[PDB]
Amino acid sequence: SSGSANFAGVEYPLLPLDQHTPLLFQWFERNPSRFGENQIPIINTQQNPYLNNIINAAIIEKERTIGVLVDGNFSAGQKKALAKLEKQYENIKVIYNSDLDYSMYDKKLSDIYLENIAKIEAQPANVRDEYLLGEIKKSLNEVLKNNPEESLVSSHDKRLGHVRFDFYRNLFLLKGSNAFLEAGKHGCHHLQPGGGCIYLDADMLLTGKLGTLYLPDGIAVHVSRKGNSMSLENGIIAVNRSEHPALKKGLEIMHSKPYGDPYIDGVCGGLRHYFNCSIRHNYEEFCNFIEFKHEHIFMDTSSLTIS
Repeated sequence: SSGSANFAGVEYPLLPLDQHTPLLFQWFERNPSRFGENQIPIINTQQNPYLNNIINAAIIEKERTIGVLVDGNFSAGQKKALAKLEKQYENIKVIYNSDLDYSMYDKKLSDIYLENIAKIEAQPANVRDEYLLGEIKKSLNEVLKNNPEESLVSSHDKRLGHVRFDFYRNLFLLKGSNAFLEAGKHGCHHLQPGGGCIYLDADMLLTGKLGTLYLPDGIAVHVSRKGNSMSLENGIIAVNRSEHPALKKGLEIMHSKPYGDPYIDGVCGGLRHYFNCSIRHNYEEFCNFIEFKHEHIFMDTSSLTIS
């Protein structure tokens, strides 16, 4: 009726993401002291003009709510600078990650390990992952000895680098438009409960309005191409509704896999299971089917050099 896309002998209707589906940027700062005590604690050099890229997207998309999910040990003056950024740009909403309740998506590590110890033991010995079974029992022992209430959220709260960003990115997108309402952001134009969200990496420059997008079952992700290879990525994630069952599938993998990675399993694994991009299927065909394509999204150029 409004479009249709085919992958692995299954039809997926192209579902619309209206022009008021909010945009999401994410800045988790590990050293806020590198910025001045009265500066917006987002990197903004000429190598990484991330704050400028976020503003330019907010300037282009006037009517659309622009979300910025932040985290870190910011000084009081840095939070006022962020508070003033929300004042200069009416559509910019700064959401602190600590203000959101993710407990409904959480699971105890001891629960995951026990399930897998039972699951692997039921497999005959000639097929059991013997190395993994010992590792899980080892992981369970350390949880019971050091932090028996450790959960996916608490364990990921302690990690460093991208794995903790990627973790909360998937969870925010499951909240979707509700996250802005939960965070108490007033006046978000046409923001509806149950609505979707469009995450964009901060090193990408939006040069024109996205308009209305039409994505298979209302989801699409970035597909990066390096050399002669392509790969599913989380640099762009667009969903047309909250709790999108594909992202929910990625979380379900996190709840059943012993050492689930928020990127490999929460995004790539969830997408491949959801659309049946099996090991025997054409990964290249899936990439073209699921790829977020838009003329007005521009890749970072500062990356580049001779060759």
